Amino acid sequence: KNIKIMRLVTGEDIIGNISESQGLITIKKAFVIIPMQGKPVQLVLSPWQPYTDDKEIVIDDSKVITITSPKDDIIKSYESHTSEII
Amino acid sequence: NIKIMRLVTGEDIIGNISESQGLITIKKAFVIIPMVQLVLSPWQPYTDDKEIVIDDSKVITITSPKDDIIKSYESH
Amino acid sequence: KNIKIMRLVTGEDIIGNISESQGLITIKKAFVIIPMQAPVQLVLSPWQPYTDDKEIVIDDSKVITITSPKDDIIKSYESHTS
Amino acid sequence: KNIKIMRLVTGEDIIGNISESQGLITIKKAFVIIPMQPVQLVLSPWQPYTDDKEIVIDDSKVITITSPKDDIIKSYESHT
Amino acid sequence: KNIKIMRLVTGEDIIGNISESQGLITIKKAFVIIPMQPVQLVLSPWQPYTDDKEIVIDDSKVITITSPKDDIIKSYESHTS
Repeated sequence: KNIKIMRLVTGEDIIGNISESQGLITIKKAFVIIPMQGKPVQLVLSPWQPYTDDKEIVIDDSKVITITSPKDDIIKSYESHTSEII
Repeated sequence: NIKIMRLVTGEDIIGNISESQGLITIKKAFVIIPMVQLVLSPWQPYTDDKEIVIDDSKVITITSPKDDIIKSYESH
Repeated sequence: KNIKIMRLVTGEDIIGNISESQGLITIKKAFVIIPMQAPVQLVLSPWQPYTDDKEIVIDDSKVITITSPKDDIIKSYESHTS
Repeated sequence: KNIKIMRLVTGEDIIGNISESQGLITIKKAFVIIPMQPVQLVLSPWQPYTDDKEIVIDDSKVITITSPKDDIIKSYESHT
Repeated sequence: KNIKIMRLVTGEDIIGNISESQGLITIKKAFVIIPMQPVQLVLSPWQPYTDDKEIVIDDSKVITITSPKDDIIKSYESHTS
């Protein structure tokens, strides 16, 4: 698994299993990181493209501002959001 | 070929798509407004044009819709 | 005289006399289409109010769609530039 | 000296002394035009976080470059 | 130390240690400048969801790169240790 966080050009933060072939990024199990509360901030993962059943999503790398590896806290929740556990 | 395009402007559009050259031609295009009930409304209400062309650089993702979305789109 | 509607990348809808030479669009008598309600009515207002320029040039990369307007919209546009 | 108004791709309207060398625009004395509600325009410094005299933007980040109405040049001139 | 302020294409203003190799900008210790309310500024970490020390952005996503006023560097420096 290559789990990374993409800041999109639309402003959102996406988290998923990423592979970069050609000039395209293929994303599996993609979630948007929605923060919220002036008290502590709880991060919420929700499915990025709720209007589709597609397993893989392709975006051109031009539509991504940064690709970044998540804090351990965030990978654990992502993992428990997508798979079966220890 | 009914697909859902997330535009660079943030919107989600649904329509009959064909990709020739580096352009996408869209027939019968609707914007998906959520509020959950999803509502389809005509994308470009200011025009009678049957086909609309966008450069693919202005689309973030092209994705195939869930069955209930297709049914509603069809019924429109 | 070619009147079309351009959806800009900034979100706005512009209407004007359009000519496409090189990879640039030249626009004459350009108006923004502002809609509103409280029957949804459309209002045309000058696109670039800070200038007297008769022609404005935009790279076509900043336009999402170029589309021919409904008859009602042309009539109002025609009446607005008179 | 060449005072023009640039609509940026971020939405803003900037006014400044513009020179176009290479595919880059260099701006001196740059102000953002903020309107508010007979509409009143206010010029405020574009980049308040810097003392730089010249600022460079790639022309792909500019939607239009346009010459200002006389009333706007006068105010700009008096702002400097 | 090359501390600069980048206005991104998404609207934000970032401050950090910048190096430009290839057509990419590498940023170390990056903070967003949030203003509020006298002009009043807060520096907060730009990418809070990551531990990465370096962040790479294509220069096409940056509108302007600009050197900060002295008081902004001093805060940035005191915010970085």
